[PDB]
Amino acid sequence: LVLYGAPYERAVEVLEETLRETGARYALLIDRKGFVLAHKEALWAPKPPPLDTLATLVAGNAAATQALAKLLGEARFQEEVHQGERMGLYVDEAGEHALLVLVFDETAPLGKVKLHGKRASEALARIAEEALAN
Amino acid sequence: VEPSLVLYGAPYERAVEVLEETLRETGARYALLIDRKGFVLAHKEALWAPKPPPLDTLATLVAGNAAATQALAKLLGEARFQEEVHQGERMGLYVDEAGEHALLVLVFDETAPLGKVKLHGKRASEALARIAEEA
Amino acid sequence: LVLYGAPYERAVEVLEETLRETGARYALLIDRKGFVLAHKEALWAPKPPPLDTLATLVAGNAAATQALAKLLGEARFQEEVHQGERMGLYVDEAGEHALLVLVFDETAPLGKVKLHGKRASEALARIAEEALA
Amino acid sequence: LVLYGAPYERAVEVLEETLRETGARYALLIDRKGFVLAHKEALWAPKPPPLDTLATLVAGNAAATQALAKLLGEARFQEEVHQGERMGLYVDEAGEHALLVLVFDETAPLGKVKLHGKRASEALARIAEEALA
Ligand SMILES: [Mg+2]
Repeated sequence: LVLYGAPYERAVEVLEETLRETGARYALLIDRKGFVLAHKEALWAPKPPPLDTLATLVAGNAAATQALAKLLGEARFQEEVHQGERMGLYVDEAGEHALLVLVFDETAPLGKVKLHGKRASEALARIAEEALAN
Repeated sequence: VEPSLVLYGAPYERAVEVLEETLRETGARYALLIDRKGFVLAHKEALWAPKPPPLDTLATLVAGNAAATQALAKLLGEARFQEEVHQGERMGLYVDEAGEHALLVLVFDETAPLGKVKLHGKRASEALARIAEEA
Repeated sequence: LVLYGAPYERAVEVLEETLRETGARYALLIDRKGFVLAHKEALWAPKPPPLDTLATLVAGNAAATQALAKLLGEARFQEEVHQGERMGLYVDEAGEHALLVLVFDETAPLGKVKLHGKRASEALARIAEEALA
Repeated sequence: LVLYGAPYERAVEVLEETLRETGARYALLIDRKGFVLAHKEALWAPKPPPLDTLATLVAGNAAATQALAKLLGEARFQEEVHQGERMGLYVDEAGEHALLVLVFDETAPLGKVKLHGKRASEALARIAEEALA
């Protein structure tokens, strides 16, 4: 899938809104292979690390954690949170073929990241679905 | 190859007590302390829970994951991720660093409130970090 | 860590010579988070796949294989070779913070890739440590 | 797949012979899921690391390197060699559903490890096929 035109504009709007609601630094919608479909960064945040690099590693992780998921009786993990000392990463499925990625620091309440991140992933899943079908 | 740590005597008992208490406080199914190499140092299961999946395999996979996510961590300016949560439709996994050479692992289902898992899971990892060192 | 001026030139020169002596297609010096410090491609070789993506994947692999390394009594693997039907990949540690990557096909003698690759990594390791000093 | 009866005995013989020919420490036939189908250790070698753990990590690696393989135009890497300061790991596809694993040290010439490792992988592939059939 490749987002362009109206669907792309709609996806970017959701990402922009998600950053405002969550307090996150960077938001991306990527396919499960690591291709960046859309991305937005908070004006207040510093330049992000290379986004294509981030996307590729997130996709790699999505494939890698399936062994753990299957051992627990799940096909795969739909939501994952990775927290460091200063930076955090939130990844949630945006439909069966895409992933919403949020990179955040201490100023983004985790509860808000998850609440609005989950809602954004559903909105993006719908946009991706329609872009794919007609 | 040997673990970065092995529990016996008092240290083991203190660790097991933390694991048992954590299961009660969180509602989780299984609790383990493993070294970053994948060896299980101590493990406890909730009395109500069914037989767990192979714990050695679980520990190995968690250890493999801990190594693998370091590329992402470095990209974000971190040495590594200290806390990680993986959520499926029903089953979830909570992993937190217990000192520099061990990891606390909690496997839970829908009957374990996530807020409780993280709250008591964090307390457990710190307690185990202290035990691991003195051990 | 980023290479500039002379240090960068010396790095590129080493990569160029390594391609010549090994017959490999692409040579890169990357860090553990997938950043490309320097790269060179053989003139005869086709356009390479996205180099930043290649570096990213190699970095991801470098992190992941440490679990296996430790089980075998090693902190990590210093040298790795991945071989497909036609394409191959050689990765060698260039110090503690960099990796030398050589992508090759059937026209590159593996013996030479490993022999000169190892030596090139040592040279690049010095250029790097001297670039941050 | 689960090896038993004659097929299992034949597989074990291949592993034992491979150890004799290579001087490797441990030899294993595992499925791509990480399950150990058969394994043998050199009598002169020290206790091996937990083999089930090793297999699980080798299988994980096999899945992880496919992205790199595909970027280079390969479906996956058929052969891989990881070398540390002293210990080495050789993994080769034994058919479409299994992997031959050899753990060796500086005393086992890599050339012979690869030659007999490849021979063994082909033999084990045929045995696994029959067993399943
Ligand atoms: Mg020379």
